[PDB]
Amino acid sequence: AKRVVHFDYDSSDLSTEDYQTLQAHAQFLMANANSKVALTGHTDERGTREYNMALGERRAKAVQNYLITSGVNPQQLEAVSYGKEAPVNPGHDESAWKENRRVEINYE
Repeated sequence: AKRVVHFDYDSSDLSTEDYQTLQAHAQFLMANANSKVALTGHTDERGTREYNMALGERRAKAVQNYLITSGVNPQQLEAVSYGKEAPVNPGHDESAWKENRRVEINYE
Protein backbone atom coordinates (compact mmCIF):
# COMPACT_ATOMS: atom_id res chain seq x y z
CA ALA A 1 0.00 0.00 0.00
CA LYS A 2 0.95 3.68 0.01
CA ARG A 3 3.48 5.00 2.51
CA VAL A 4 1.80 8.23 3.60
CA VAL A 5 -1.23 9.02 5.77
CA HIS A 6 -2.72 12.52 6.18
CA PHE A 7 -4.29 14.58 8.96
CA ASP A 8 -6.70 17.46 9.48
CA TYR A 9 -5.93 20.91 10.88
CA ASP A 10 -4.33 20.82 14.35
CA SER A 11 -5.21 17.13 14.64
CA SER A 12 -3.40 13.83 15.10
CA ASP A 13 -6.53 11.73 14.49
CA LEU A 14 -6.44 8.99 11.86
CA SER A 15 -9.31 8.24 9.47
CA THR A 16 -10.87 4.89 8.58
CA GLU A 17 -9.04 5.03 5.26
CA ASP A 18 -5.72 5.51 7.03
CA TYR A 19 -6.39 2.45 9.18
CA GLN A 20 -6.72 0.30 6.05
CA THR A 21 -3.35 1.51 4.79
CA LEU A 22 -1.73 0.96 8.19
CA GLN A 23 -3.17 -2.54 8.56
CA ALA A 24 -1.33 -3.54 5.38
CA HIS A 25 1.99 -2.33 6.77
CA ALA A 26 1.28 -4.03 10.09
CA GLN A 27 0.83 -7.37 8.30
CA PHE A 28 4.02 -6.94 6.29
CA LEU A 29 5.95 -5.96 9.42
CA MET A 30 4.65 -8.87 11.50
CA ALA A 31 5.54 -11.20 8.62
CA ASN A 32 9.05 -9.80 8.13
CA ALA A 33 10.89 -9.54 11.45
CA ASN A 34 13.93 -7.97 9.77
CA SER A 35 11.97 -5.07 8.31
CA LYS A 36 11.87 -1.80 10.22
CA VAL A 37 10.12 1.46 9.43
CA ALA A 38 10.75 5.06 10.35
CA LEU A 39 7.57 7.05 10.92
CA THR A 40 8.16 10.75 10.24
CA GLY A 41 5.58 13.30 11.34
CA HIS A 42 4.97 16.58 9.51
CA THR A 43 2.75 19.66 9.67
CA ASP A 44 1.76 22.53 7.42
CA GLU A 45 3.29 26.00 8.01
CA ARG A 46 0.65 27.44 10.36
CA GLY A 47 1.86 28.02 13.90
CA THR A 48 5.26 28.20 15.57
CA ARG A 49 8.08 25.76 14.91
CA GLU A 50 7.81 24.43 18.46
CA TYR A 51 4.05 23.93 18.26
CA ASN A 52 4.46 22.09 14.95
CA MET A 53 7.41 20.02 16.15
CA ALA A 54 5.20 18.65 18.95
CA LEU A 55 2.18 18.21 16.68
CA GLY A 56 4.32 16.30 14.20
CA GLU A 57 5.44 14.03 17.03
CA ARG A 58 1.85 13.37 18.14
CA ARG A 59 1.02 12.42 14.55
CA ALA A 60 3.96 10.02 14.23
CA LYS A 61 3.09 8.54 17.64
CA ALA A 62 -0.55 8.04 16.68
CA VAL A 63 0.54 5.96 13.68
CA GLN A 64 3.01 4.14 15.93
CA ASN A 65 0.24 3.42 18.43
CA TYR A 66 -2.01 1.92 15.78
CA LEU A 67 0.75 -0.36 14.54
CA ILE A 68 1.80 -1.48 18.01
CA THR A 69 -1.81 -1.98 19.14
CA SER A 70 -2.35 -4.16 16.06
CA GLY A 71 0.54 -6.33 17.21
CA VAL A 72 3.69 -4.86 15.63
CA ASN A 73 6.95 -5.33 17.58
CA PRO A 74 8.03 -1.88 18.89
CA GLN A 75 11.58 -2.71 17.77
CA GLN A 76 10.44 -2.45 14.15
CA LEU A 77 9.18 1.10 14.58
CA GLU A 78 10.82 4.47 15.17
CA ALA A 79 8.93 7.76 15.28
CA VAL A 80 10.43 11.18 14.57
CA SER A 81 9.01 14.63 13.89
CA TYR A 82 10.18 17.21 11.37
CA GLY A 83 7.48 19.68 12.35
CA LYS A 84 6.91 22.21 9.56
CA GLU A 85 10.50 21.98 8.33
CA ALA A 86 10.19 19.54 5.42
CA PRO A 87 7.08 20.46 3.40
CA VAL A 88 6.26 18.61 0.18
CA ASN A 89 4.32 21.61 -1.16
CA PRO A 90 5.55 25.16 -0.34
CA GLY A 91 2.23 26.67 -1.44
CA HIS A 92 0.04 28.73 0.89
CA ASP A 93 -3.47 27.32 0.61
CA GLU A 94 -5.46 24.29 1.80
CA SER A 95 -4.45 22.38 -1.33
CA ALA A 96 -0.81 22.75 -0.35
CA TRP A 97 -1.33 22.45 3.41
CA LYS A 98 -3.35 19.24 3.17
CA GLU A 99 -0.38 17.61 1.45
CA ASN A 100 1.93 18.64 4.28
CA ARG A 101 -0.05 17.39 7.32
CA ARG A 102 1.19 13.81 7.13
CA VAL A 103 3.19 10.92 8.48
CA GLU A 104 5.47 9.16 6.02
CA ILE A 105 6.22 5.45 6.34
CA ASN A 106 9.85 4.84 5.36
CA TYR A 107 11.27 1.31 5.30
CA GLU A 108 14.76 0.82 6.77
